[PDB]
Amino acid sequence: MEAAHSKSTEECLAYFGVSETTGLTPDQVKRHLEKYGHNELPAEEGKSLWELVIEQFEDLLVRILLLAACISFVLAWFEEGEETITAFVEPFVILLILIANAIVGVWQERNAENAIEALKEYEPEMGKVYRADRKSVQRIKARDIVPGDIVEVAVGDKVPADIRILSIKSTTLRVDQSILTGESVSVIKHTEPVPDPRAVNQDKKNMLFSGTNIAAGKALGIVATTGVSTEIGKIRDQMAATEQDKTPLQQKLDEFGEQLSKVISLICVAVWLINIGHFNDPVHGGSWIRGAIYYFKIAVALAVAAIPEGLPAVITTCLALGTRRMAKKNAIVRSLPSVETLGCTSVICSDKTGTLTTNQMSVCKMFIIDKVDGDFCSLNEFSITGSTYAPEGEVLKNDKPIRSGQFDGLVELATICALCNDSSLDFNETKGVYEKVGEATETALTTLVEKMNVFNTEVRNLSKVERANACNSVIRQLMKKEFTLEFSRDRKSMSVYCSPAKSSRAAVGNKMFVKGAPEGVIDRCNYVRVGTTRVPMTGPVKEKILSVIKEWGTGRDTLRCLALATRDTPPKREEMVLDDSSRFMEYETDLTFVGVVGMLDPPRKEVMGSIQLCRDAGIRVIMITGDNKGTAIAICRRIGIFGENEEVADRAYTGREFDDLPLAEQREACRRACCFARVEPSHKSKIVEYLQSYDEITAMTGDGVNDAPALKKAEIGIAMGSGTAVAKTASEMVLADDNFSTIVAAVEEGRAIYNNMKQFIRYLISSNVGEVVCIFLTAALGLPEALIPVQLLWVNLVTDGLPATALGFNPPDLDIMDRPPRSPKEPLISGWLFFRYMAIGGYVGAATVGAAAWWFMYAEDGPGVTYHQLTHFMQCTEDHPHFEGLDCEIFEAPEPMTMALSVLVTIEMCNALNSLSENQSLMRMPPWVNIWLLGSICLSMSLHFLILYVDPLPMIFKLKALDLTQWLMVLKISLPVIGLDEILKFIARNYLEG
Ligand SMILES: C/C=C(/C)C(=O)O[C@H]1C(C)=C2[C@H]([C@@H]1OC(=O)CCCCCCC)[C@@](C)(OC(C)=O)C[C@H](OC(=O)CCC)[C@@]1(O)[C@H]2OC(=O)[C@@]1(C)O
Ligand SMILES: Nc1ncnc2c1ncn2[C@@H]1O[C@H](COP(=O)(O)OP(=O)(O)CP(=O)(O)O)[C@@H](O)[C@H]1O
Ligand SMILES: [Mg+2]
Ligand SMILES: [Mg+2]
Ligand code: NA
Repeated sequence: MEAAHSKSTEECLAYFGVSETTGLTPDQVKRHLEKYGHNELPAEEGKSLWELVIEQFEDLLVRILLLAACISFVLAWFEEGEETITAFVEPFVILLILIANAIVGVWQERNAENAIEALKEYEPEMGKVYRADRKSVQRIKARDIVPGDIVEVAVGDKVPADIRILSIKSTTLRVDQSILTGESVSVIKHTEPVPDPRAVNQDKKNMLFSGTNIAAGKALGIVATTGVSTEIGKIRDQMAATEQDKTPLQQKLDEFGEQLSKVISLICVAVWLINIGHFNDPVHGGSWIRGAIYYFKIAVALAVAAIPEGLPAVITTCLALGTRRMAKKNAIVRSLPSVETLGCTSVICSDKTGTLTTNQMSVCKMFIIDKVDGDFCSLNEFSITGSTYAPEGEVLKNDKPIRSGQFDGLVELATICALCNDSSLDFNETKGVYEKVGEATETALTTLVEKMNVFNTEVRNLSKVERANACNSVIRQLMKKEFTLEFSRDRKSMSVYCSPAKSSRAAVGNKMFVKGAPEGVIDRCNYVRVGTTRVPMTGPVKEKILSVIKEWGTGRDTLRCLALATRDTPPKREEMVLDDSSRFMEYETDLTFVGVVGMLDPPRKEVMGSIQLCRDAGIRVIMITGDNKGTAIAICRRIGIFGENEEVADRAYTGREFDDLPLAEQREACRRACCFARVEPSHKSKIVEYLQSYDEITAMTGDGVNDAPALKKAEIGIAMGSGTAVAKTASEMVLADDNFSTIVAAVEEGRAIYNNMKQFIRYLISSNVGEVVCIFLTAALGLPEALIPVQLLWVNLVTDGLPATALGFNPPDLDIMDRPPRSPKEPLISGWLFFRYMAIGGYVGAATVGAAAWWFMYAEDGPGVTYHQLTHFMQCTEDHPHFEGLDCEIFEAPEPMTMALSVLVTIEMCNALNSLSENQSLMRMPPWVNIWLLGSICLSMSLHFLILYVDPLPMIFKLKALDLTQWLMVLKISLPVIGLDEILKFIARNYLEG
């Protein structure tokens, strides 16, 4: 029964055919259980370790790699010779990476919470109901409760389902609904029907929401909905339907996969089309089998050189490091892939209270009526000092300190602030600061009465824990608070019924002290107070009060204004029903206006600046606030969102105004608006949706489960540190300090991290290109394999891994925040850069093949057989080309390979330097610009020698030490790469910029 809040109490019982006294009969329970199912959200989809491991092999690249582990395996088997010490190494190395890859992948899934599963923290195990099969109450499992049965909840209980309250047994019922309505103050529940069938949860004052807590009292009610039909259930379904896309990088990396896999196959075909010359050879002769192994062998190499095996780990390493660095700035990122997307932030939708502002309320102006005499009218405007909650400050008129007591209006003004309040101050012996007890708004009032001290009550003698609520006490001792009519959004005011203290059996003197939003309260005033006297509210004077209020709330003061008033002749105690909030407004009629107080919720001292960085970064900032439209714009102009005098007609909307617009015009509004006030539950989510239709990477804030859907949907959901765990688990980032500026700071870090990743990413893929040139060259030509798998793998995981990781620390640019947000569709490599890496690759393809073929031609220590046509044969099934001399295994000489491997390695340490900057020569930006790079290149070489002299290794890698002569040829072929890049960089600077 979704609409239970709008139905009468008798209507719900009638609807479910149940009696309040007996409860449901076992037949009903059974029948209802089958119609509505159990009261619980569906279980998470169980993903098994097996399935969690099989997924690790879904990526195109880890599949190609696996395939190569097979070909390599098979070959390692059906191979000639007897060296099994290095034979099965190639396949086992590949497999190990595929294993560590799985282990890591699976490891992440074990420890990784999900928002949906976090909601279940709010469903209790048990609940208490009354069923026709037993007189007494019986506590059962929440899972077994059903729509229709009578339930009982008491203070401490966690509501097991969405319940329509039938009767409140205690005196009053208070509920902690924080997780659902964001209301941190417990709210009072009634049993009268709430008329609007379309009322939002906050106004359903006759409902208990599953997952909430009974703050105080005891009540009986009928279950309206259960499971996924509850408020928290509907939130669970919205989240499950929300699908977060893959980050721009992940997508680029995915497209790279398909293509790399598509190129690897075309290079194979090619190597085949270049060896078609074998179809013109006699069937007899030639060791075919020793030719098939050659193709496959290079195929494996083809793949191993094409796949940047170490990239994923570098990215991760760099991301962990940035993350730890962002934490230092209070920005807690939960998803490493989010650091990127965060830098792309196009829009930032932020809540005002506690994020843009401090939520440290302080009254700083107040006014009463000075006198009324016909058309003439004068008010008494005042000012207060002290922005804290501490009773340290003072009232001043025309800037001159006065004593409140000398004015009567202020005595009463102060009475109202003290009595019509549920808040109090408390001095922390520890922090030595006065804390607030209750709503920030009411505490500001409490703080005000202490400063005013209408009765001059000497308090300087009193301690600090006493100074706290001194003047208040004085006022409480004067009037007796008989009861209070809670605040409610419909009437936007609250009041307390009071009777004098020192008074015997009397039927006169009772008063009501009303406080609330000015327009509503002032409208219910038929009288204005002047000191101690009273006269009829006149059109004019009502304008005077209203204009000042408009000035304080709409003007630069951006003050939250409150009208204070009294009902001199309130109704008789017995003539009031303190059960139907709906009658509270009438009770607060025929009032007497006493004055206004305007408090300030100050903007964080860093937001103005952060708002400016956003404008500089081309990032739009949208404010979402509970304030009315006028004050919301005023605050927006104040913190810089809007210009002091710019037109914002169609750039700020209220929830109501927004709903009235047709879908088409709502979408349009969302591209222009920077201010949303009085926004509905479904709005944050709709705004995100509209923003995404314009392809903007959105950042949205929130803290309760009710914000969870929106947070999940926004590219970057931002949760408050002080918010719920659900909001946190549903978000990409958590603000440890709740501060808006912490967001902007995180965005810049996000831009700097990616610029670096772009460098080490292009660096790594750049080599993989060269490696694949060498393999294709050393094949289409038919030369001895220049480089082999086990070697390449070391270069891509260790040799090139270090420089890459160091690259992640390149200093960031200065105008990092003077540039607009990066387009997600922006490729990492294209245009001239593509050509640059095209050439560089062709170069590394030669520099390797050459240094290998060099040692087989013009090299001393090696077959100085120049032009000996290594091409001619690798069969030696003839030995004819070489008359005298029995030796055909020097083709496998490890000396040349070392030349290729040292060339690669050397060039990559060089290319790592060509990476410090995309287009700046090493002239303007020297290698020492990143000391971590240098130190990293020093470590990569010390590791190169490590595998050259430490016996166990040189064999495994098929390597041998080099001559100081040869090492020079390595340099004479590597070091030039830098000049090559410099020419290319140069060409891009002064011949393609503009
Ligand atoms: C990794 C190694 C190699 C050799 C590879 O196949 O890279 C290609 C490839 C798949 C792309 C290319 C390589 O393309 C070529 O070399 C063109 C064909 C001629 C090959 C002849 C070989 C003898 C990248 C690497 O290189 C250069 C130097 O042009 C740049 C870029 O890559 C990126 O932007 C990186 C994405 C994370 C991609 O065009 C990319 O495809 C895409 O979808 C992109 C957008 O991704
Ligand atoms: N305890 C209280 N007593 C009387 N009036 C109050 C009040 N708290 C707020 N008001 C008045 O009611 C109007 C606001 O309604 P509400 O209190 O729900 O909004 P808000 O400004 O507190 C944001 P949120 O609803 O998100 O907490 C305020 O602008 C103020 O004038
Ligand atoms: Mg409020
Ligand atoms: Mg919230
Ligand atoms: Na999200």
